Amino acid sequence: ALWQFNGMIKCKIPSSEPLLDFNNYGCYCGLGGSGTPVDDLDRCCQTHDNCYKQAKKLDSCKVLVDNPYTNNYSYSCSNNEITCSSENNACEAFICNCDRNAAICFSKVPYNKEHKNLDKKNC
Ligand SMILES: [Ca+2]
Repeated sequence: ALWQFNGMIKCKIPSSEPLLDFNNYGCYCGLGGSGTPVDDLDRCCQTHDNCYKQAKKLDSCKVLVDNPYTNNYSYSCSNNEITCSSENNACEAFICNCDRNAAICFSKVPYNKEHKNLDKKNC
């Protein structure tokens, strides 16, 4: 869910306030996501969005009637490293990995402030 994802970003980028810094960036970071990503950070978000669509196709998630946005997987942060819990079931594990990969991606790419709060007409 959102509370764990925001926690993961903070684990990798301890200087960030993710809800302020990563929401509404580019074409993908934020509600929706369409068009060509404007930069590598936006591609991180595009991959993440595609990860959630994929999770929705997993038999495990469908039979659990899961929502990736509300998924209650467990994770831990120590020394700025994220671990997804071994106790997670197949679907929760898939969502945790989507979130983990994105948080790492975010931490490895430049941030172009000119792409924050883009007009969607550029997407
Ligand atoms: Ca999105």
